[PDB]
Amino acid sequence: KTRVLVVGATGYIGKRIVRACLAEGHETYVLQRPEIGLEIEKVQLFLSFKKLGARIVEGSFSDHQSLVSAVKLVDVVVSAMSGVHFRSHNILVQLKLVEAIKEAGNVKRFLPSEFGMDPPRMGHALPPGRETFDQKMEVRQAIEAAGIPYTYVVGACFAAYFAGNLSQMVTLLPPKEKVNIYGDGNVKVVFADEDDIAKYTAKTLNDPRTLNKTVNIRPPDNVLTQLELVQIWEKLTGKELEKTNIAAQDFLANIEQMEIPHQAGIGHFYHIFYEGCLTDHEVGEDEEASSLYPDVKYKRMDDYLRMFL
Amino acid sequence: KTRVLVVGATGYIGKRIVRACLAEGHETYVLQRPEIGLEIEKVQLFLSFKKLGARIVEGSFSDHQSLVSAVKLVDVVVSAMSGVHFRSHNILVQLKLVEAIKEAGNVKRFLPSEFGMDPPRMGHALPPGRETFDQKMEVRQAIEAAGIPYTYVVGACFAAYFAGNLSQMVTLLPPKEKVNIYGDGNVKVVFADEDDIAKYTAKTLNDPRTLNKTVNIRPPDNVLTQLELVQIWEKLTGKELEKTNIAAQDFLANIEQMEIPHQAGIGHFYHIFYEGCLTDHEVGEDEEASSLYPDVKYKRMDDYLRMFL
Ligand SMILES: NC(=O)C1=CN([C@@H]2O[C@H](COP(=O)(O)OP(=O)(O)OC[C@H]3O[C@@H](n4cnc5c(N)ncnc54)[C@H](OP(=O)(O)O)[C@@H]3O)[C@@H](O)[C@H]2O)C=CC1
Ligand SMILES: NC(=O)C1=CN([C@@H]2O[C@H](COP(=O)(O)OP(=O)(O)OC[C@H]3O[C@@H](n4cnc5c(N)ncnc54)[C@H](OP(=O)(O)O)[C@@H]3O)[C@@H](O)[C@H]2O)C=CC1
Ligand SMILES: COc1cc(C[C@@H](CO)[C@H](CO)Cc2ccc(O)c(OC)c2)ccc1O
Ligand SMILES: COc1cc(C[C@@H](CO)[C@H](CO)Cc2ccc(O)c(OC)c2)ccc1O
Repeated sequence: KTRVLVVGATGYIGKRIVRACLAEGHETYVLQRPEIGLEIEKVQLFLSFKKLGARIVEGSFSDHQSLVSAVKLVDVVVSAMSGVHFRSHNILVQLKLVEAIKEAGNVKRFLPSEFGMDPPRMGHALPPGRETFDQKMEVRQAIEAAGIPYTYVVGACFAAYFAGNLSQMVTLLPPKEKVNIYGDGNVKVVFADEDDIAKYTAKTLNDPRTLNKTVNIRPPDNVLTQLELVQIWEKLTGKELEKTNIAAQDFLANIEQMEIPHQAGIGHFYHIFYEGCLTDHEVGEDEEASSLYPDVKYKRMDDYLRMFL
Repeated sequence: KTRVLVVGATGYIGKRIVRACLAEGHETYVLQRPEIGLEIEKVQLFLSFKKLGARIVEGSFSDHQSLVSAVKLVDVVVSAMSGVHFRSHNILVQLKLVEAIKEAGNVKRFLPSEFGMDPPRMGHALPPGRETFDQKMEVRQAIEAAGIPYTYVVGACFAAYFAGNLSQMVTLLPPKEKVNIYGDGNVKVVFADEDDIAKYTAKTLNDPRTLNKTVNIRPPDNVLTQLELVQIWEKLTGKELEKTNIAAQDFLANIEQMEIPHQAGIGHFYHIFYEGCLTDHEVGEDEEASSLYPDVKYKRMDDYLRMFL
């Protein structure tokens, strides 16, 4: 039975990872930091984790030995550290965790906070959005310099942020009458339900086939253009939306005058929806999660959109 | 089937009330405001309410006619509007809801955001903590000046904020070694698990016995002094905490130099734990929730504190 520590256990994807590790059968440990003692929602999330069988490990990123003590308890460490300018962007805090893992010596595998665009492919990304990928690469460099075995989980847009809203970044809900189509809307994007991402993560973290590999989440039925996604919604509702196409030059106009977190998100969106960075390269079945774990009946985007009806 | 609209449905007590209403069998509507369309945890709470059978109603407090249209759908309105300086004290925003209910004309009963100390009894409370009770009284005055039938739910500390921390304000968890005892710690306080508060609310909102009444949540086994609460924890852990008694004047010293939210919390804590405002008066069985609704097997504080072990 694999012992797993989740760092970032109350995060958006982190809490789903915790639940998936428990459902998968791992002996699941969660890092409870003292710094969140007055955040009721985080405190009660940890209580709900206990009720499911998780074990609470106290530790703080400002207490190096507490980190060393925590990772000594487990076989596998999964980090779900924050990495969005709109929420918080603390990817480099994981360097402290890498050091602790190096000192401890017992960790068979480390999964850093990846779960998105594939950082080594983003060398030409727009600033400031490119900071996300630069920092994740710095964490990759530290892992590999330390000889820590790893799995990098990448490649799919979170469904809540990109599918549930028909990729309109101004809201998280489907639009009522009008929709913006980015470019011709014929660039393929990868969408995945975050619960499937979590389940794939829990299955891969002790899979010999993905040791020291990048694992892509590219479920075939969820590789869709934005227009195909919109058309699903039109069919489910029986109502055509009024579409306005946004050319690339207009999408990026006056970016320098927007707030940093919005510039970052605009830049990421551009790489995904105008440059097709999630589909602009092939990946083999031995490095794709839905082929690797075919017992995961992943949620397709029509069933995902059905929850908004 | 009573039709209920919950306003403040993603709130701390509000989400619990939505679930208690659904479990009770009410036809449960929830106000989804457009202003929270970019708050992922709220959006997904609404998705979770839909899955349980709640009906989504769209409206905004800046759109008076949307409020009128929303309350026209239901028999009963429950408001769980925020009311804590540390988390956004917006009690008076409810006046716009009262005005919409007045215009709509069909609402059989309104429960405003009470759920705490009994505001008419707090006329001598310390500033700025008295603002909570002053603003709730203004809402009561507007309800009654509009002729809207009402039920006011009062009288119990939320267990997460006052029991699970042994009433230490700096945290939401029991202390490891030391505990402050406020005064002699022999002043009776009322504690209630918030799921129970939500269940009593769901049961009372269509109870002819509580039309135009104040309903007290005062479960007899949960009327405890702070020392009794601490002794419950000591019995569960097997170990005694080192106790330091804090005299009233030392608790209040230099209150004027604290940030305003902390000043409010100190003042509220003072009335409860030093003046005994939740237990310094008696209430009848026909106005107390545990007698009115004996089938609610309310959680006692030993069972509550066990989830922290
Ligand atoms: N479309 C996609 O593919 C998406 C990809 N992502 C990526 O997923 C990963 C996780 O992102 P997300 O779920 O939104 O993260 P969150 O913003 O939910 O934060 C995750 C956790 O990071 C911890 N955290 C934040 N700051 C600190 C700090 N200074 N010190 C210690 N811990 C801290 C907290 O852990 P704790 O629980 O202990 O409090 C927090 O819960 C990132 O790499 C992100 O880039 C995210 C959104 C979209
Ligand atoms: N020990 C006790 O007895 C306690 C008593 N209370 C009392 O409980 C009641 C609810 O408190 P609590 O659950 O902490 O509230 P929250 O802080 O969780 O907020 C509740 C809801 O208020 C809505 N809200 C906040 N600001 C606005 C605004 N400008 N306009 C419209 N809606 C707004 C939101 O509704 P939405 O869901 O639509 O976004 C929010 O979810 C209060 O009266 C409080 O005093 C609370 C703490 C302890
Ligand atoms: C696919 O890979 C990634 C994707 C992301 C998405 C981030 C980008 O900043 C944010 C949300 O956190 C998306 C977002 C931005 C603005 C919006 O108005 C918006 O509306 C819902 C959604 C981050 C990291 C990744 O590796
Ligand atoms: C019993 O009646 C009420 C009680 C309350 C509790 C409020 C008071 O501000 C807050 C939480 O929201 C309590 C709190 C304050 C500071 C803290 O450090 C703290 O540690 C957990 C807890 C509000 C309204 C009421 O009518």
